[PDB]
Amino acid sequence: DFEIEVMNYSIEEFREFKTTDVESVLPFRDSSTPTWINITGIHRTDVVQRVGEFFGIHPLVLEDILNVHQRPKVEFFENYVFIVLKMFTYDKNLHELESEQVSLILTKNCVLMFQEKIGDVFDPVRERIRYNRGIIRKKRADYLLYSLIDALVDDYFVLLEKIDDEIDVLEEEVLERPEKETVQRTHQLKRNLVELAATIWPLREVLSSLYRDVPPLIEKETVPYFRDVYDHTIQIADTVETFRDIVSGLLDVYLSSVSNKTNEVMKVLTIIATIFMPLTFIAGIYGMNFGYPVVLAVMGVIAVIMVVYFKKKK
Amino acid sequence: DFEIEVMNYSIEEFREFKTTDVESVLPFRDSSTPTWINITGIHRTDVVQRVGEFFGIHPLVLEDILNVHQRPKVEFFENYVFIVLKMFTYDKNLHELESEQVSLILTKNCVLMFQEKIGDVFDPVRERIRYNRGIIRKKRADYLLYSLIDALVDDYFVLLEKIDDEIDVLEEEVLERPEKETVQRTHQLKRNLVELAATIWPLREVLSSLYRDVPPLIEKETVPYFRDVYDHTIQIADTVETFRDIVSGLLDVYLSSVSNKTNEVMKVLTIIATIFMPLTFIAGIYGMNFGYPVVLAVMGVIAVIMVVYFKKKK
Amino acid sequence: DFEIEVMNYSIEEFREFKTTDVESVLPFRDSSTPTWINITGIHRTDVVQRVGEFFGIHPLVLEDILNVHQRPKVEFFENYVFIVLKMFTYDKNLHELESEQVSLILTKNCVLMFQEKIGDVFDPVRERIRYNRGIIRKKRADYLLYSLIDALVDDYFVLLEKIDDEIDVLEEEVLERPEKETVQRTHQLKRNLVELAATIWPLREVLSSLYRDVPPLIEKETVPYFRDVYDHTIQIADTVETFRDIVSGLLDVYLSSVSNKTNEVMKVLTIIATIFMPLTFIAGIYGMNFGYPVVLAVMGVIAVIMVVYFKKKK
Amino acid sequence: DFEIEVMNYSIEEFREFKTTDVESVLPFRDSSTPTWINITGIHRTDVVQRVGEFFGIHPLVLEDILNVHQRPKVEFFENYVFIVLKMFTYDKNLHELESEQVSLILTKNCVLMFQEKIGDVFDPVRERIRYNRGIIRKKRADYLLYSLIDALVDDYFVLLEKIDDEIDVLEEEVLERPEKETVQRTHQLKRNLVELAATIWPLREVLSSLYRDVPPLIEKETVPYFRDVYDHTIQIADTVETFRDIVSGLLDVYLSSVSNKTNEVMKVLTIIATIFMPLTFIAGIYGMNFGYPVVLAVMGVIAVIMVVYFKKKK
Amino acid sequence: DFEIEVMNYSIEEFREFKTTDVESVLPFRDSSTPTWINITGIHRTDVVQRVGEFFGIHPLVLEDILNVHQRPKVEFFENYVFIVLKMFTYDKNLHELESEQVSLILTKNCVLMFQEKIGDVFDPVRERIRYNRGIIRKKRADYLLYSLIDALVDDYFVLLEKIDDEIDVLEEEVLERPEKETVQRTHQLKRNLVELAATIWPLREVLSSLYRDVPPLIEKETVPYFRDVYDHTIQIADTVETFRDIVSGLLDVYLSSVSNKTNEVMKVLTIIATIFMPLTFIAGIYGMNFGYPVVLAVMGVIAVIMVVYFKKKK
Ligand SMILES: [Mg+2]
Ligand SMILES: [Mg+2]
Ligand SMILES: [Mg+2]
Ligand SMILES: [Mg+2]
Ligand SMILES: [Mg+2]
Ligand SMILES: [Mg+2]
Ligand SMILES: [Mg+2]
Ligand SMILES: [Mg+2]
Ligand SMILES: [Mg+2]
Ligand SMILES: [Mg+2]
Ligand SMILES: [Mg+2]
Ligand SMILES: [Mg+2]
Ligand SMILES: [Mg+2]
Ligand SMILES: [Mg+2]
Repeated sequence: DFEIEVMNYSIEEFREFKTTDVESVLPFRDSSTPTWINITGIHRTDVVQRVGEFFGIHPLVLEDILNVHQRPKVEFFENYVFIVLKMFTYDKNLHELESEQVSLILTKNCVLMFQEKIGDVFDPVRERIRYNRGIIRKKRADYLLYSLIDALVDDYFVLLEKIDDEIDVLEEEVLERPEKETVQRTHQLKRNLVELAATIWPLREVLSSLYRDVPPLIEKETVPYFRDVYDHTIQIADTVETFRDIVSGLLDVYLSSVSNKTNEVMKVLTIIATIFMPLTFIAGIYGMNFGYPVVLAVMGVIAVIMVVYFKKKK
Repeated sequence: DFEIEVMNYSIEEFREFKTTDVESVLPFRDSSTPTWINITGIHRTDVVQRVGEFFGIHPLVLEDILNVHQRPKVEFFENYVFIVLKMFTYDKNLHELESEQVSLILTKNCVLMFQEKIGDVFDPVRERIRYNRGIIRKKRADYLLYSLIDALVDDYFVLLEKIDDEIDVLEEEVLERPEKETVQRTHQLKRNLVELAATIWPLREVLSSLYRDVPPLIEKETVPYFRDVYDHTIQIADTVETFRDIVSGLLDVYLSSVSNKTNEVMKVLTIIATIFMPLTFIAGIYGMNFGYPVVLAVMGVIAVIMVVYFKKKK
Repeated sequence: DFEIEVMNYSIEEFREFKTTDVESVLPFRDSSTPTWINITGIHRTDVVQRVGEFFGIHPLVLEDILNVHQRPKVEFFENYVFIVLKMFTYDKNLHELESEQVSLILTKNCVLMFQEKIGDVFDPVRERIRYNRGIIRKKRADYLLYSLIDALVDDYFVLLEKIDDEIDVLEEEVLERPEKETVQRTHQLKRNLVELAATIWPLREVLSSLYRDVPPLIEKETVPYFRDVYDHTIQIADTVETFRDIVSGLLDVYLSSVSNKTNEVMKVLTIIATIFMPLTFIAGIYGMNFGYPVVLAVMGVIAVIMVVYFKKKK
Repeated sequence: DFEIEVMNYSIEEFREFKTTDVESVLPFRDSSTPTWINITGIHRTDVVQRVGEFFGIHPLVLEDILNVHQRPKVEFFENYVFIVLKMFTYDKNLHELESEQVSLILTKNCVLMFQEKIGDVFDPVRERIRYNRGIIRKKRADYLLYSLIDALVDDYFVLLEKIDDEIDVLEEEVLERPEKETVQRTHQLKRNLVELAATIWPLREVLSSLYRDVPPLIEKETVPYFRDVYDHTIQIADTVETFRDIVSGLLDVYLSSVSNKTNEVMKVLTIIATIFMPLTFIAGIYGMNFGYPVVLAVMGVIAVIMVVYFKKKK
Repeated sequence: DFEIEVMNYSIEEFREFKTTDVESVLPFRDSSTPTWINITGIHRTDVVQRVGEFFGIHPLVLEDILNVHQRPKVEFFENYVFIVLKMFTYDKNLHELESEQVSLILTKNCVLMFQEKIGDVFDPVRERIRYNRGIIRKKRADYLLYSLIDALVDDYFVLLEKIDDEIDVLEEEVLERPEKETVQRTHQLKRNLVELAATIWPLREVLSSLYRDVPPLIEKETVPYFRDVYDHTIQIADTVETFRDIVSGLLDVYLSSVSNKTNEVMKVLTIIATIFMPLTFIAGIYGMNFGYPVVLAVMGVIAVIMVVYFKKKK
């Protein structure tokens, strides 16, 4: 896929368009009114290059934009702030989660964006812009980021939800469903949970590090805003920790459950054994080729003497 | 529910009413005598919105009062100090804990509050101002906050008291009651203890950060008072950690109990089968179609060669 | 119980008595020769109240002396240093430890103590004053504290010694005595260790904080003395963490020992069954109602094709 | 093996050769153009001895170059910098990893290297120089180090990829392949990870030390280059953790898949027993020597009373 | 035992002798040429007392050298530097490790030592002095210290080596030797590892603390030396952890290997049981007392309908 979307807006108005030409966005560098140049489809490296070059982005900072397998970070430069993030997509049921990586380059009045596939969680932001809702138009571009970012971080809540409600189910399946591939299901969660954890802890650190310093900040306007996002990014990485703490000691339940049922089966076998082994032994004697109720009575009394004795076991 | 209580008190005198009108409590802003404007029922967004606009509160902070799914935190501002706390209910028997979110805003001589349902642990703190008991009237309106806060933390101790006695019992249940749902009951405790853990450790931080700084403090009057509640907050978060440390290694005690019971049955089975196998074999042989006490003697001896050989196993 | 002992002493002299009157001790506030006012029995809150009120002790601080369920701490004030400490009693056999809380208040030339029950580990110290042994009399009253403390921390060694020698035994019980109430006897330990380890880790911190600061110290006379009690305090809390780590991987030994014994039983069943199923089957067909050493030969022969085959398994 | 290979180059041009002679490289100490003196074969302690003494290197450092069983480290000196590193080789299938130590000495315009065997992951670096690709020729000799180092670190990624893929398979081996030597295949991995873990966490520290300090650096040319390696270095020593954390809880699946299967076996064995045990006993009673379908029906009716009762277990 | 040894040496010469007299060593105090007054046999408390007093040592400091049950530490004083350490003796095979305590006091030109039994790991040090090997004579008496310590620390490598190889074996013993007291052999390993890990971590800090400060150091002569001991000291403390991480999750393996084998046994027992229970039932029916190849055919066919059905289990 490949599609470039821009949303230049001022305090008063805006336009939007989805051109697939490269050059038709460059002039916006000098635009003194907040623009949002979203470059969906990063597979075309020729485009990032040209843009990179124009805006005065470093060559390595570009490369990072291209290399998806990277830990989220926040780089501070002389001209532009560069952040990378990774939003997720849990395939509910098909227990497995997938990870697109989005890169953000803030410069003057331009929030430059780089997605690798169409679709995101930024719909809410563009439209609040679209039909002027909330305080987005009123404020500058450095805010705009701290809107996109708010948007991304929000998404993780959804997942958590999904996961809580996953846990809730995959808890029940140990307690009272000792079956086969519950086990495998469990281990798919921890896996999922670890994988996640080390993408929030570093993302947490981004909004952590984006808080301490900040050059184009508009101090008491954009800052105390994203404190309330940094705050989110905490809870996220707090919650996770909770999950990875309950999930951790779950398999153990399963085992207790199972090694407890094994007790039951074993027990019945033993009890059946213990009465008809001897009773079939007596009657074995009396197939020897070398009072009929006398033997049955004694048998039938022994088969009691047992079932009694088995009231310390039941 | 919705019921707005107010306790304006000076060094000599106080009143107390229950009006459901939003307006009839605003003029206490400039009342220079310690007020306590309790707002029960945070479902009514319109009333917080009004009182928040009037007291000068930030918009994002109000949002947080309304959003119950948030960690405990304390926010220091130019005019007011904002605090977010959680108080718990443990339903004994039905092993499960429930959580309501109290928020507090101290501004001049107004300890402004926000509960989401009727009923709370602040009964004694309002009663101690009622029949003038202790030093609550005598001291200012920022002290009032550190009377409520003490009440909320003092409740937590009750929860620990319920849980200790719980564990007490639910431990016996592993040692001397190896049954079925003991398993799940225990996992319900860890669950509950993690859930807790993540709600004191932050609350503990509240009273820890509420220590280091503080602008309306009255240094050596109210600060060395809550040092005593920040202390309480520690102990809590230490006790919780003791529990989650004893509860942790409990399933392994059950497992053991049961992977030992397995053995017993497993054992008895084998002695039975081990003896009445061959005896039911010898007495099998002698059902062939192709000294009676010779065979019985030789049977009745082997079954003793076995019993004695089985004094390495008993 | 109630019994207030005192021991004032100078470089030259001392007395000792066991009055049970409250005021007969108050005049020792201004005594410029080291005085040790022991208040055994904290149940008489009135007694505490008076003394406290007299010596100028803060109200909350008095509460702490009466409230036994607290983490050991060292409070620094303008006039007096206030410590809270706990000392234990391990009932050998009945595997269960008990806790009494000692509170200490150092002021000018008064070390003001608070025990709840008669009988302590302070018997050597008063004796060392009694029969002027060592450098006690010689030195001041702040040193006196660091002679009680030492004695408190030195008892803990006794405990560790007990528990070492308790572990040792309860370790053998796993390896070479895989029985029943080993399991519970073990959990009792981790229980007792956690309990403990959350009482030293804090007590450590007291001597750690009593090191970094200190107003009545006599720098190079008392400070480098209790370095070598803060030293001990580290060791104890180092030793405890040793125990809580060995013990930690203990139950897991048991399970393996049992899950291995099960194997033996399981295995012996199978050899038995695996021969005397078919030999009773053979001998089962030859009871059919529709060369005697020919069948005994082929029976006896398979009964070795078996035992031979079972020389991969033994 | 033994084969010393050098690469002196300037902004304009370069040469390469592979002399076995020790002396034909020493004159490059004063070659003002960047020289790369690769010494493959550190077994010849004489060759090392010589080149060391000439370059004014300390003795102890040399030893380290000859000692392979050492943690990677960086040692800063007045004249030169010294680094020790280790690269790895994973034998797929034969689950085991082998470790050659590489050591580096930067001085003026001399990157001095020490391989213990022929073959390395530096093929590209020499190649990029060879066909003047990228910015290698252009920049100084201190930059050259931070090209070797990169290629080495980059190697590690390949390992991680190998293992990820390994994990992915050996994970399926517990889920859906509960066999025998998966057990040992698992541990091995833990074994191999730790071994790794503890060679990255220090190698990570090297590039962490190499970043804070640095005397020959060319500040804003080389220093911000290797940050992006330092970076890598983080990611790796992060990812490792991921793995180590997943694998950790893996054997607990297997165990669970096992204790579950035994249960099936245990069950089958029980129900065959629980029905034919009695039926044969009846048909035992009627082999006594002291309406035919009467018995068969009562048998066959019983055999149904079982199978139905055993619809609670299937 | 008891045998005081001394080795005063200078840039040029030395003597050695093994007096049993306490005084014959005192005069060295003032010797301006490095002396090493090794006092083996600390059971004679009278000796230590005397010399302690003569050198000007503190009384508590002496006690420490007389109390062997103590953590390694580095006390810095006005005149002297005091250090305590421990050296070990792993009884190979008799899986258990023994711990003697060495005590060191550096003062001017007097490295004063305190062993409790004959034999140690300082042999190499004394002789490098004996037959002027290396830079031991050349340098001062401080340096002497950082030669002994080098020697002691160098012993730990032996231990590790002895343990690394112990693990290698006591690992196999799980995979491929599921016997009995292998179990206990691995708990003895953990046991031993923790015992160890609690005396390096502190021995590590001592060379950490000996690094940060140091008064008689000879800055760029003896300091940079022991940097390469502290170094060693870290690796030691590093590898130990590696071990106490492999050995940790080993018992697990053994569990999985035996809960696997319990599966086979269980299995076999089952198949044998699941054919000859009904076949012996058939032939049970035909021992009733109320086409010979007809029954044999139908029995035999079943006994293949089975064997085929059990191609899902093998
Ligand atoms: Mg990059
Ligand atoms: Mg939001
Ligand atoms: Mg939930
Ligand atoms: Mg918020
Ligand atoms: Mg209270
Ligand atoms: Mg088991
Ligand atoms: Mg208190
Ligand atoms: Mg002592
Ligand atoms: Mg000491
Ligand atoms: Mg376990
Ligand atoms: Mg070295
Ligand atoms: Mg690269
Ligand atoms: Mg018959
Ligand atoms: Mg050496």
